[PDB]
Amino acid sequence: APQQINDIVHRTITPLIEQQKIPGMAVAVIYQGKPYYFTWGYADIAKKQPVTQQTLFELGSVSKTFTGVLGGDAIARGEIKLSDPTTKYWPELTAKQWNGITLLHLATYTAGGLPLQVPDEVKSSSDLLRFYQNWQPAWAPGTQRLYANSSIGLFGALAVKPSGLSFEQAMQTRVFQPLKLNHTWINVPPAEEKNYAWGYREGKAVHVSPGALDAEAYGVKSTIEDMARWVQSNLKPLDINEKTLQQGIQLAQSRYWQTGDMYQGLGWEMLDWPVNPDSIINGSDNKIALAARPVKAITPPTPAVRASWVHKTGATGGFGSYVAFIPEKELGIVMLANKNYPNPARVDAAWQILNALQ
Ligand SMILES: O=C(O)c1cccs1
Ligand SMILES: O=C(O)c1cccs1
Ligand SMILES: O=C(O)c1cccs1
Ligand SMILES: O=C(O)c1cccs1
Ligand SMILES: O=C(O)c1cccs1
Ligand SMILES: O=C(O)c1cccs1
Repeated sequence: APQQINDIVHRTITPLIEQQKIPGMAVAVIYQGKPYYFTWGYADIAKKQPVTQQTLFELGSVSKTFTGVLGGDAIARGEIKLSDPTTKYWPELTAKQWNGITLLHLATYTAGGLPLQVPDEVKSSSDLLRFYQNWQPAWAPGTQRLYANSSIGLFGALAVKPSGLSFEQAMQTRVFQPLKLNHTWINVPPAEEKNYAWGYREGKAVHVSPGALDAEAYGVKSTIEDMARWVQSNLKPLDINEKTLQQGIQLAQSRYWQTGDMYQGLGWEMLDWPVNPDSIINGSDNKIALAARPVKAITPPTPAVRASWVHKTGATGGFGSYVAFIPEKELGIVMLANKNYPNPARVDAAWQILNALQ
């Protein structure tokens, strides 16, 4: 690799791993259409398996970027519209609070205060109807952003209905296959368990538990190589041969709402480049708190802006993830770790790395 990339990465991540006590980590720097990969430590501490470029990490909420792009692809295929009422795709959702609630609202956490998690007690389709029917919004739709797996989760399940496919089958055939993401899974197959890192929470090996709408919200597992290939796809969507996917990518990085310096996409979140990293490390958008934030409608949404810092953070109980990229500079980073560690620390490291290379 270029020494500059070697040097800044090792100098940023090595202290990070020490301070946060991360068992294993994988990083990709994507620069001018080329990836550069770094690994540290252990996928499996007990079996002394090292992190490699084929190690699978749980992405957590970075999964939502796939969901965003899959939904944007369904839009480009003419199957759904973000302006459509939720009840168009789920007519059994007859409770009156759902009047005015669109697929845009679900996709961007603006439905009016959908809760962070689908409850664990929700298992069947009947349970899921019951849960959504019985939810009472705090706010009118399109007024406040509150981050929620139950919001974008439902968006993901409804977006694929007209296709005829299960979410998993739609994602595989429409996003993973076309982009050649061959080591990216919603369900890790027995053949790949050898590559699947354990997460560590309080020093215990853990994997993400099954739950309603897990695939759509936090359930994707991937390797650093496939994740770099994902960053490259989102950095240069016009290089993509499949027209509805290329368009779906652009729809996912479009700006639908503003709060402070952040713009809400479909899965992806954006700031204007150059960025002052204080809001995303120290201030209102550092993700420490679950934050109800009034939003300004971007009417109509701004098409994907090249001069953006585009990012998404994710966690499961055992894992911490981060992806950020600047299409203008043809520059991106993926950071995958098998311990959940504070988001500000993730963003601080990413910023130091990309600010130095840009
Ligand atoms: O105005 C409305 O639709 C609402 C106010 C509070 C919950 S929904
Ligand atoms: O796998 C590949 O060719 C690439 C991943 C990121 C940029 S190019
Ligand atoms: O985007 C947000 O507000 C959050 C992501 C994770 C916790 S809060
Ligand atoms: O800049 C503005 O007017 C607003 C940001 C968030 C709600 S309104
Ligand atoms: O090339 C472009 O216009 C873009 C790449 C990513 C968002 S817009
Ligand atoms: O089991 C886990 O780690 C999680 C379940 C839902 C979000 S993370």
